[PDB]
Amino acid sequence: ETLLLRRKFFYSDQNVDSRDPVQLNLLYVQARDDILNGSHPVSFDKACEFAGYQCQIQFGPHNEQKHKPGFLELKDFLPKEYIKQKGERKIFMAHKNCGNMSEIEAKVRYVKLARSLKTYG
Repeated sequence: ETLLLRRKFFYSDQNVDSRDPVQLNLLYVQARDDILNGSHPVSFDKACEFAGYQCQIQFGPHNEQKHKPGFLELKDFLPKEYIKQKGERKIFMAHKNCGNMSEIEAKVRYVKLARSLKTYG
């Protein structure tokens, strides 16, 4: 009848790059641009994260009264598809999750994240 079998359970991001922040920054930037470009229809929630993190990685979680979800440039941060929706209150939410994560630790996940949306199949 049939003699086949499918199975694939493994996920080990790049470590030879993770270490190097340069290659991580190059990816982080591209990842962001990719979003701004509007080529990868990432989940609103996801894209939200990136933004929230961007601000974080941008300045840092070492703020609250100054760092506002408005001051941000969702227009120069999120793609039109989002601009229209104007998901601000959403951004903040992400930050809440981030909390006070390292600027690098955030950048790392960022690349991975952007590397999570684009799946192969």
